[PDB]
Amino acid sequence: ATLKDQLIYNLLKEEQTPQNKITVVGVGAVGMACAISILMKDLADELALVDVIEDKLKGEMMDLQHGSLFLRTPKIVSGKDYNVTANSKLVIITAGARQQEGESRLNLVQRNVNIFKFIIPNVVKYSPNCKLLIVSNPVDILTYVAWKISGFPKNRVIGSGCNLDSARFRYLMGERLGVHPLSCHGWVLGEHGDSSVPVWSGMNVAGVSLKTLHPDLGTDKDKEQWKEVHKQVVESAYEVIKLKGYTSWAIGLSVADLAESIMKNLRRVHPVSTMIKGLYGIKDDVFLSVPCILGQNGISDLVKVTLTSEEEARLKKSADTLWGIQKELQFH
Amino acid sequence: ATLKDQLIYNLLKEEQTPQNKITVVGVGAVGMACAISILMKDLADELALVDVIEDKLKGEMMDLQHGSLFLRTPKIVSGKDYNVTANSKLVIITAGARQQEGESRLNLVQRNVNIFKFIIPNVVKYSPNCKLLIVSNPVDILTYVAWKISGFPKNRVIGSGCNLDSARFRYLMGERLGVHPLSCHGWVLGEHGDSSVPVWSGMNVAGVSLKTLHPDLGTDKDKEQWKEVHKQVVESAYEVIKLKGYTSWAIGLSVADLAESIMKNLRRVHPVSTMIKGLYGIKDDVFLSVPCILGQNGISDLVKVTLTSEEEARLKKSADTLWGIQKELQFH
Amino acid sequence: ATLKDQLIYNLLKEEQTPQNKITVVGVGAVGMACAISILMKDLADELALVDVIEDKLKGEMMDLQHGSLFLRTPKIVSGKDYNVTANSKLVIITAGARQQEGESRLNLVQRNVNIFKFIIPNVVKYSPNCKLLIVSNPVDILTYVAWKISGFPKNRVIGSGCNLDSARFRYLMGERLGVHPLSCHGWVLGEHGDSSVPVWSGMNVAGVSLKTLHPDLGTDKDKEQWKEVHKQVVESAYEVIKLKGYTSWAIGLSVADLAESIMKNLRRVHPVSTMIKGLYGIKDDVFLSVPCILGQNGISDLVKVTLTSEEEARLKKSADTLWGIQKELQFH
Amino acid sequence: ATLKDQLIYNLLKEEQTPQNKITVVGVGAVGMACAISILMKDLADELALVDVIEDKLKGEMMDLQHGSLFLRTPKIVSGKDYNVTANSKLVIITAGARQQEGESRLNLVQRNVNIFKFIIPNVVKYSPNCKLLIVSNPVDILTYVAWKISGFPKNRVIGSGCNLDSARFRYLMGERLGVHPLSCHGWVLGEHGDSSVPVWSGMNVAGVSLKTLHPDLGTDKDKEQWKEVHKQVVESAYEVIKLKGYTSWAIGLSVADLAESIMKNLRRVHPVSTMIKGLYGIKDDVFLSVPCILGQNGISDLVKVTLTSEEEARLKKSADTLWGIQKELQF
Ligand SMILES: COc1ncc(-c2ccc3c(Nc4cccc(C(=O)O)c4)c(C(N)=O)cnc3c2)c(OC)n1
Ligand SMILES: COc1ncc(-c2ccc3c(Nc4cccc(C(=O)O)c4)c(C(N)=O)cnc3c2)c(OC)n1
Ligand SMILES: COc1ncc(-c2ccc3c(Nc4cccc(C(=O)O)c4)c(C(N)=O)cnc3c2)c(OC)n1
Ligand SMILES: COc1ncc(-c2ccc3c(Nc4cccc(C(=O)O)c4)c(C(N)=O)cnc3c2)c(OC)n1
Repeated sequence: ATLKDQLIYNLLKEEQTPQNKITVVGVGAVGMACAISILMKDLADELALVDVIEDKLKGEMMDLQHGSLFLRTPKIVSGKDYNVTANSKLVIITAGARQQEGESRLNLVQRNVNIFKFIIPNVVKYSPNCKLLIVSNPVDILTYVAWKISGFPKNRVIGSGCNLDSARFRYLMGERLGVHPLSCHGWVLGEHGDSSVPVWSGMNVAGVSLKTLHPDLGTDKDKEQWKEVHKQVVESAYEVIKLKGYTSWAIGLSVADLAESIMKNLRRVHPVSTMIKGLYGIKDDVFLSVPCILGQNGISDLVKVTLTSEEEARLKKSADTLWGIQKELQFH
Repeated sequence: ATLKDQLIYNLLKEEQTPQNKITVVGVGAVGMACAISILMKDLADELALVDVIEDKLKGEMMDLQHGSLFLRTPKIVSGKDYNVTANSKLVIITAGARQQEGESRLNLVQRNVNIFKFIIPNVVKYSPNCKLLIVSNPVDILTYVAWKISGFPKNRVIGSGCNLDSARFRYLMGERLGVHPLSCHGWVLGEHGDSSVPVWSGMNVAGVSLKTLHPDLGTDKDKEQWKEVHKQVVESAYEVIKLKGYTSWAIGLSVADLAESIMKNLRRVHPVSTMIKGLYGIKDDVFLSVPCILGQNGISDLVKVTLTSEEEARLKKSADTLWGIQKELQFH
Repeated sequence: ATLKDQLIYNLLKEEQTPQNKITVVGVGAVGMACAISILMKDLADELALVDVIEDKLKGEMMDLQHGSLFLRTPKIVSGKDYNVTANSKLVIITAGARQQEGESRLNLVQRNVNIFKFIIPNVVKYSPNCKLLIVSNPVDILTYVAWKISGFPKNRVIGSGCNLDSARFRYLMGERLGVHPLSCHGWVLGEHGDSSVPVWSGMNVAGVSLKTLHPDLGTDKDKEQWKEVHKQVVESAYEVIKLKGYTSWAIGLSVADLAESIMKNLRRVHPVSTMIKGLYGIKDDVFLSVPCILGQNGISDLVKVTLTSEEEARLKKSADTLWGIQKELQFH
Repeated sequence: ATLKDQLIYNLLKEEQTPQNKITVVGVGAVGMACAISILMKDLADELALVDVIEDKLKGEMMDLQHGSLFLRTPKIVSGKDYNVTANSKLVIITAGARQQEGESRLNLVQRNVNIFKFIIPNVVKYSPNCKLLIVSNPVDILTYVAWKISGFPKNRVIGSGCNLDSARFRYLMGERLGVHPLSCHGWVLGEHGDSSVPVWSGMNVAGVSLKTLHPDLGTDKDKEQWKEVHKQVVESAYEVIKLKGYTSWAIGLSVADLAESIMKNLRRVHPVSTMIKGLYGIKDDVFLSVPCILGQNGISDLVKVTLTSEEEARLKKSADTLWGIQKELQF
């Protein structure tokens, strides 16, 4: 008569699979910052952690487990073996190759490709109907990589993309205006990183367009040098890395948000990295960031935004550049 | 006018004084875990980070800010100068002195004293009605230190104590019983240490005593070896640290729980560390963990747990030890 | 092409399968009070109302729908037809028979059987895998009813039972002690209503038995008349009804909590009305509240509270009372 | 030795002003949806219910109290005396006259006035530093009336105005588009009710104007009749009423949100009835809804919307109309 029995009468052995599970691949700073942000936005009923640093993984699982009482996520798990990811709704990939000192962009991508050849097939093996959210950098390329390898349909392979840059862009637009980032509205689209496109037209507060009111906005003659708000957005990760080593907190929150729209099927619009062949006179299997309706099927629809002849040509080059790398990868 | 000004008539510029501010001191893992935890329970309208490493500090401020859009906490600030702490409701001290290979228990506490000699009277100079939460270890003794230096009354100086220690005890209880830890109950009391006292008299589910059910519970002849659960409670920071380098996430979640009860005036009972001279035959100015009613003036009352002679001795000895260390500190 | 198709390019034909759908039968005060508290606890990706009063139902639906902007539950639907309930995980029944002055108690019960005859098989026709939460009164009979009619296994039919009663009990207990109900513990078990049993043994704060401490607790010699804390609990429903005409808000929150546990698979222990034929020397086919663990599978296990042969006697006499009514009900 | 004595050692007390206290005047369906909606978004530490029906008041208070276990708002107090409202950071008024079959516009607001000379003075008497949120009934005037009687700075007297109207417009915009309301943007401003102006120019998703993408949007010669959405916005409260009796749920969540902005100092922008003596022609003391930044100081700044001469001149007339009533009042 063990105590667990004396105390509790079981009605029902049954039960196998969980309902709203989320896997986070790789437990870096970014990894865990996603993990804590997801825990505390009560988005999953089971959370799986995967990496290859066996002892680190186990530590992060334990540390989180011990705060269980203060959370409404009842089962947390880890393992170097992907069987623990089984039946995930959403699977977030933060894992990748750490940059070497001399290393070409291609090599870094390729070594990411060779990693993704182990991870992505294992993810889809165990969670064949999952949506894949790629956070790893360079994200617009690695999203492609994980698309190619998974063979998931485009709607189920989503890049963190510019969801964070747009978040920074609004934070900073807010600082200037004395307004909360929620009420400040602006979009950074295209290649995540150095050559992203800050869409000045679609900036506004309460619906009164900044570009209309200030025609010179987003340009060199711009008395108010609003083009420097873009630059802060691009310089951001770097000046934060230079300051503290990495980014983590905002990326975690940014991803948490994305998972929320996916997990609760909210059909909100975020700018994420997605397969924009055909759109904007781009002809290659290339992922770029564009305002997308996220929900339980991942990206169900995407918003055709009006870019200038100018802003269009940016995305073109971003994608020529991208394909220029993408076509030298080795999958077989 | 500017763009700001043709879009936004100003009705009145006004000196805001912050209404529900929370300062966090030290931005190590425990530092930031407490801040990310607090940020996401929306417990404050202004967070202030303070440390001595300006570059690190400032990175963390920005990386927090950069997901301001995802948060309902509109002002985040950081500085090395304690004026950024102005008007805090609750100040949380994670900061301290870093142990030195062969350093002595007491010498370590004295460097802690010196640091608190700077940190504390600055904190009180700029938020003289604040509550102090001491998270920094050795907790029970450093809570005494900040009380003695702050000149605050015993109710506004609070140690993070065994609040976490008990949360672990309940996680573990939970995983053994198959019940959420919200619904498994148990109290780890006394020195947040190896000496921590697992009160078996109290362990219940749904108010059914585990002791009256299986009276070997917590004893050497206990075939279910329930004592191990406590051992595991005691050795967790060690096992986690060994596995991941530090601990953070549980302690952060735990502190935010206290922050909730304090900031939200809840009057829940948590096991924190407070002055308990008088109780359980304790005679000296010592601090230990005892179930406390927490609310907006910190500790208003504290629950009188009944203890077996052995348990009472444990606590007394705990206090004997701690007075032992406290009595060779040097303040002035 | 229309404006919509201009703006938004779609990718996927929305299957539109709903994941965490909840339905509310009856849009009473209680029905909406559940609906609104569920919407505010982000527990569903689709809510469905169903009642016979059509002009009313549509109105409630349209109003909830209008606050859509401040909720994260993207699809709220209503209908005379139970076809809208389809794919519900949880179906919460508030519907029932409005009492008639002079009617026997048996008839009222019977009229309720007679509308569950229409409701329940309509609910299981469209959502064969759902969990039934019965809130309707008398709740322990109508659970037996829904259970018999549904033919669902016992674990997927749950009475609202004495969940609320214990929340009142805890509330009141806290009043006296000066503690939040969260930290005051005590369990009210058996038949929801005049015969419900306060289990004094299990009353505690922090792990300390009030019953041990004050062994008179809840007899009549009790200088503190703690027995009144029960009577206030039973007469609370009546007392509110006399003052505003019904209760809605507390029962609302109480049901949102049951839902949370079920929908999030928390396995927290709630005192809900389940089948207890087998325990407490009951050999009928009766539903009474007992502390149950609540999961995605409904009631998975249940706690075996130790009762004084007195407490047992009431429970047994409740079950006769109840069966003697139940055995007279017409069903086919 | 009481049980308390044996269980709880008691430390010395210090005093205790409540720290984030919200009071709701009027426990009608609107009042109470405001009450529960605030309780669930954990915006207060004290909630005060006040009205004149006193049996009802105490019943609603007990009922909320019994759910205390499921909330983190540890004091709910009610009463017919306005001392229960003391130290309210935010006080939300729903009380007011109820129009009768016979009544005209001008008599109903003169009564609202008289009821307000009882309530408003009493609210300030015990919480002189509150922000009045007027939900009342006929808002853009009663907000004026609270402002005049309280004697408070224009910023601390805020009408719900078209806050709710905009959320209804966003829901509907939402509908046609296949997009959550959070990600749909559009604004209804001015006289809450029949005269509310849907700023077609400002309608968008992801910053792409609809007026620019489909130039007959919201005009009469519109193929997919988008004007109907804004008809529907004025229709809805006056249509649900038809269907259910009153409106509650949406108004509650609307107010709650304004409460969140106020109580946490979000400086989020909200279309609220504020005193726009200075814009659009309006050289008159009137409140109308325009987008405003709600901080902890009430309405701290506002947004100057560019408007079609059609839109300007509707507000202009909204404001003429309102001053035409307001001038005939007396205090
Ligand atoms: C033969 O099967 C097998 N098993 C494991 C791996 C493998 C390689 C790298 C991995 C990986 N990254 C990693 C591992 C080692 C070095 C580096 C680096 O920075 O170069 C990066 C991660 C992660 N968290 O980023 C996670 N899992 C990995 C897994 C692998 O190769 C990709 N192949
Ligand atoms: C009176 O002037 C003055 N000014 C600053 C400090 C001081 C020293 C150490 C501090 C401190 N820790 C710290 C700093 C430097 C060294 C060490 C260590 O133990 O090696 C520890 C922290 C923290 N995050 O732990 C935070 N603030 C500090 C502040 C100080 O220390 C007594 N005194
Ligand atoms: C077989 O066809 C059919 N169709 C509809 C009903 C029926 C009866 C009562 C219902 C019902 N109860 C109800 C409705 C109207 C009046 C009464 C009453 O007791 O006066 C009770 C409710 C509810 N919200 O309580 C909701 N749906 C109902 C539906 C019904 O009941 C036998 N049968
Ligand atoms: C001078 O003493 C005094 N005492 C009480 C009131 C008074 C009047 C109207 C009130 C008031 N309105 C009200 C009360 C009764 C009837 C009506 C109506 O128009 O039918 C309107 C409300 C509310 N819930 O709307 C709440 N409190 C009130 C309180 C009052 O105002 C005239 N004056």
